[PDB]
Amino acid sequence: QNITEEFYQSTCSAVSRGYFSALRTGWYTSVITIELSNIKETKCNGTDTKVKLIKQELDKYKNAVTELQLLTQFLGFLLGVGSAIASGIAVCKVLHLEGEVNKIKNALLSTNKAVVSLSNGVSVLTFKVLDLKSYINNQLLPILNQQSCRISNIETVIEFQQKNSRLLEITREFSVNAGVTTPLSTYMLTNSELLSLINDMPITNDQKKLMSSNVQIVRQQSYSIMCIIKEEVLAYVVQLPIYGVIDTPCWKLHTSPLCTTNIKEGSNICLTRTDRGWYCDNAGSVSFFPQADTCKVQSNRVFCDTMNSLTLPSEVSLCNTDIFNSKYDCKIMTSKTDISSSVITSLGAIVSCYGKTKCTASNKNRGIIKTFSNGCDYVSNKGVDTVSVGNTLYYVNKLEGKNLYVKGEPIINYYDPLVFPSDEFDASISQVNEKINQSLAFIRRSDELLSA
Amino acid sequence: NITEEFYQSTCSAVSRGYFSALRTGWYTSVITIELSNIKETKCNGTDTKVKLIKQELDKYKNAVTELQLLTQFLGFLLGVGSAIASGIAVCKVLHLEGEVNKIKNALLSTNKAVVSLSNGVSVLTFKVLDLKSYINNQLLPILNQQSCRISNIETVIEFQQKNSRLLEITREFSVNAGVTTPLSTYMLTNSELLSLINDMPITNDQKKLMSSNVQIVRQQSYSIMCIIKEEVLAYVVQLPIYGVIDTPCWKLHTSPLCTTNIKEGSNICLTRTDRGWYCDNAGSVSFFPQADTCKVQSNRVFCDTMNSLTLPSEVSLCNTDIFNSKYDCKIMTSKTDISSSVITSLGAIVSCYGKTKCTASNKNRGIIKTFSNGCDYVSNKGVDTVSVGNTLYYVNKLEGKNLYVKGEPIINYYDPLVFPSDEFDASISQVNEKINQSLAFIRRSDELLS
Amino acid sequence: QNITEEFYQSTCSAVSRGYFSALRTGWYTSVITIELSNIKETKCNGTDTKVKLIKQELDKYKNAVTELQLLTQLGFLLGVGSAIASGIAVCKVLHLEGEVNKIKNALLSTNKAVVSLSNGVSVLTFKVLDLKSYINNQLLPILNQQSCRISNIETVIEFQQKNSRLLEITREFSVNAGVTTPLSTYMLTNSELLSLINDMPITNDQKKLMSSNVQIVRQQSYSIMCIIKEEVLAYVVQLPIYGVIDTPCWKLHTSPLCTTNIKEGSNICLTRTDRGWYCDNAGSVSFFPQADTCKVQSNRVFCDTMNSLTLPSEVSLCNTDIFNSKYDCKIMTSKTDISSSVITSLGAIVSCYGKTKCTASNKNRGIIKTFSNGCDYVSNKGVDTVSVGNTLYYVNKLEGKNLYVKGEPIINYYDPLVFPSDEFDASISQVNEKINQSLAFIRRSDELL
Repeated sequence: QNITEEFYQSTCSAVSRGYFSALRTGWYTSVITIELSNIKETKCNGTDTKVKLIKQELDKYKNAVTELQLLTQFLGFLLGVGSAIASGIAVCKVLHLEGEVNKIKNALLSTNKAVVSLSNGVSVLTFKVLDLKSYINNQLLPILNQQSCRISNIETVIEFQQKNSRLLEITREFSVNAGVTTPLSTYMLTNSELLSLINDMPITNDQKKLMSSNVQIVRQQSYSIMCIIKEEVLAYVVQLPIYGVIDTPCWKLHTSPLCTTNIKEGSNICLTRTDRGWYCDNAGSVSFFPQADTCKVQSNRVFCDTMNSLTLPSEVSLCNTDIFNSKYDCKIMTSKTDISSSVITSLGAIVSCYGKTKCTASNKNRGIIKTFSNGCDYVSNKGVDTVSVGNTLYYVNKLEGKNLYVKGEPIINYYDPLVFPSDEFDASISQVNEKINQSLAFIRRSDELLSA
Repeated sequence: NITEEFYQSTCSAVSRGYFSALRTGWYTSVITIELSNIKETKCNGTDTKVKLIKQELDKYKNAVTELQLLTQFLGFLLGVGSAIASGIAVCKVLHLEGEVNKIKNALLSTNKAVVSLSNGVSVLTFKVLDLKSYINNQLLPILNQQSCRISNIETVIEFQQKNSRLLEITREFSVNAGVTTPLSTYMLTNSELLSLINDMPITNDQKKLMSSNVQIVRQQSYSIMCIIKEEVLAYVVQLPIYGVIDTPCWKLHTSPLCTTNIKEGSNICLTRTDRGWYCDNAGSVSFFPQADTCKVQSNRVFCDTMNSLTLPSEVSLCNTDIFNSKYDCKIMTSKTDISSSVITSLGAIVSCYGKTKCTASNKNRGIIKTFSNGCDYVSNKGVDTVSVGNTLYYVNKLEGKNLYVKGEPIINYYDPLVFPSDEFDASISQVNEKINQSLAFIRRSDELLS
Repeated sequence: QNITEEFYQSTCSAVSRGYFSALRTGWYTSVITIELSNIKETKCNGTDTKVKLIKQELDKYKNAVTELQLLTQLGFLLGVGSAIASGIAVCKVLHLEGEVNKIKNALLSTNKAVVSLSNGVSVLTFKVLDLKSYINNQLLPILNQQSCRISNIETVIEFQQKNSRLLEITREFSVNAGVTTPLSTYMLTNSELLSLINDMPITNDQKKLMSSNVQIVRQQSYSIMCIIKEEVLAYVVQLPIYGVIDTPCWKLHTSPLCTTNIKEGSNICLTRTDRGWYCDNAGSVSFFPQADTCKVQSNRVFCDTMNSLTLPSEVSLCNTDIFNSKYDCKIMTSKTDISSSVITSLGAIVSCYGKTKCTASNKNRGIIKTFSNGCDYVSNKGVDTVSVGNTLYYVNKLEGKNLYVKGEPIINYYDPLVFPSDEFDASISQVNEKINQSLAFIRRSDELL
């Protein structure tokens, strides 16, 4: 669908509107199990190319079992810290409780899908993915038993190593990630299992369809937690996201440093909005995600994690149209560092050009089409493919969409130098103002002293 | 058995009772694979079997050449290190003339040897795969007999299985610039690691700890590719050495502490910047600021001293007395009245300000606590979930004793309009003197009035 | 490989000179294709041991194919980029109706072709694996003739290897949301990469660099999966282009500098904030503040210009004259009197303060020098290890020329009580005006009494 971007020359910022939300508000926990069989010994005394292949494969299996038993014994800093897998670990604590795994085992004996009531009070979906027990006991061992371990068919060796392959890779991922893997691999959960788990979760059909349409993102926001291998069953807990907020209006704010352009080399003053990031409407409030890469965009849907969010009033949006509005204190940073740089937006690029820096926008068939004068400016991605700032060449996003240039006098011109508080990092419109008011009284007080 | 303490005065939490396992040094070991380089594949007869062994042979012949090509808050004060300077030094010695022969000849009869390098250093060496003796005496003879027509498909399957470990090791190096971390199981199997652990020059206390938590050891290890020369492939495994064990370790969590005034803009905030891990070590405290630099297993904290500063034991007074005259407690200031929550080991700190809705809930009963404006704390026993605005936080489910220590929030001791509200790495005494310097200009400017 | 390091005691900073540049200035995009054949359904019955392996192998192929159709729908002052804006632009062209057909028709006769896309870009296209003609004319006839009884095991093993690369590429794309980095060997083999290196519009000197350090190339590349339609699978590979090579490049290490006075809590600190890599580029200096954004091989520094700022050449004066009147050297101020050490390319910087024990030791001799309070530096020649408090730092063992440049510590030139001690990204000139404004208020107030 159409995406609309607005550029504000007054504040040297850009807002990309039209995106839709898909916020991860919670976690759903599922128990994934594989059935194992304890092999005491292979009494295979006859050795040949086939026996050594099946035996070494068996050694890899018994070694994987042993390995797991050992395993089982701007802004952004203002966000709140969480425990990503605190939910899954809680399930581990119950599965570690006496006789709890057996309850799961009895439910998964006849079918591969069951809801089990855990001892605490929680009903959880349980899933038997691989049945290695019944394979090793009644498909492999009889062939071995019948011909006294001289296996006539090479096919058994090829197939057996394939059935064991999934187990060895699951072990590797857990063994290299300290029992916690992310994203959820295809070895962790096959697509057929994942889609079926999506289909069986207690959520709306709108949510089921969303997760099934973007199974790739679901995988990336999930965890796999190794849990327990006891009583002929190994089980790990998969922790899937649940998206409670879908299809709410959402927009992205891009900002770039705004500096004065004076003839004197070192006497310039800068101002930068620090409220950059994604903003989604939610239940009368606004979820603000300061960290840039906390969200992944697919078409028009933004898949985000609320864990990296702040909850702000709806009045936050006024900072885009009126940064000095009297209802929300817009967050800004100050500097005297007039360094040229560029900000690539969704439908264009912001260019803050200062000093003698070379700033250029180019078309692939046309070359340079615009040379930026000093100040903060903006260009649409329509006729433009490339942007050049200094020695850094930026490629622009090539997404068709509506652009809007909002004229205005740069806010940095509204402050008188020499009285500018030039070392504020997480300040605001009013916060800088009062520090100015404190500096102007200190100047009156020093001049009132020169008077005598 | 971990005890947590919450200080309402400073809106912080301290979890006491953890034990240490600090990586104080590095041990370097040389892991080798003996290879034989195939001169040429002259298979002239074409068949589905010949094409299978030839491509399998080519993949091996490619890995050797491929690897051979490869062979030619706070925190800002933390000193910078060189993680693999130890491994790089060991690599550099193996490159010396006639040095590989010393390595090769020692591992010719056994798979474990201590080799004295020309400089002076004895290193543990390990021959894991002997592909040379496989290729020369079992595979190459089979191939030559019928001009590459293998009657038993088992041979190609055995070769591809025998060849698998080499190719997988190559692939990790091929995507990670010759330096892998954590240490994969293809680099060093669990069986080899415990055996290499058992042979390291450490206490039995150190061996048992590492052997019981080989998973964490893997995450703090490096694999450094070095050389393929004279039909021998070798890479250096750099394992951590835990010189400091079982000393006390505690965690300090911090969250912004602001006033809760009815007036929209007149609130002031204060936050302790000393968040992180604290372990006693040699009479001092080892401080690790960033959360993800340490990994916890049960009651032990595995950390790397390279990401630490060394602080006096008096740092602990900031938890019990932020105004103590023996250590200058580190603080940041703001006027940013933002609500947020920090999940502790045994609970959650909740900073609730403005019109934000802050709630603590249980899974079986729903909402159980409604937070009033200010910084407060709830234990994880009867509480399962914590919600701050649009953010749903799950709490840790670890049983343990908690302690709510009443005290007046420190932010109330300050009068606004005179509060310096832009300090990032300042301290109680730094803020005090900055007010004292502003009040001296306040006293003296009115005193000069006549 | 001759590297010279200079340590400046006045400013507690170190410059490692002699390194050369290799800046990623542009992007090259190539489209790699695999020809597929979609089976309506394998209508073979799944029971016997021979059928179950080939039939299951066929299902793993058909599921990976189906999966792809589902999927196919300092430092803070830096500027933000779009890393794959170039690659996404190319992929977007392939989604237009009937656009893929131009690709297919060109790669019918050769495995390498330059195709005219309908929109605007000419891209190299590459058919690596041909699964179509194998499935259509070698496997399925063998399978169909004997009613899924594959009597000869050799055919199925060849298939699973021929099928392997697709599943591995599919598996990687399935874990990285269609965008992978670094570029794996399943994405692009060395044989393919070196041949693709040879066709890029660069000089032979640039070509030779990329082929000699193919490992770094992989780490600065992306693979973008985007389309599987009309019996063709294609993804865009985005390789770096190093337009600026062999320019002088140097690394600046800095460590906090505090006074060493007897009073425990009364101390003042100062730190140069302009740490990072500096390479000459187009008469200016390309500055990389982030340390791990560059990878070092011998004397070549592979960096990405996208995370860099462009600075005037006068930046180098901050190493030689921190008070120079031509460039405003960046510094931070504090009262956080904490001891620490900085490992350089050819040695170690040690900021030793308070009652901390600071020591540099040799492996064969033990402790050789005990550091007094202040910021100091020792060469990697006679020194093997350095210890500060409970933190053990290993020094790099690279031979190279070192230079201890004596000078009075800059922190001593300032009188406390007028020192602005909470500046995070301030400068020489910024501190001076704040001192003069506070000292003029002290001059005029005391001159009145």
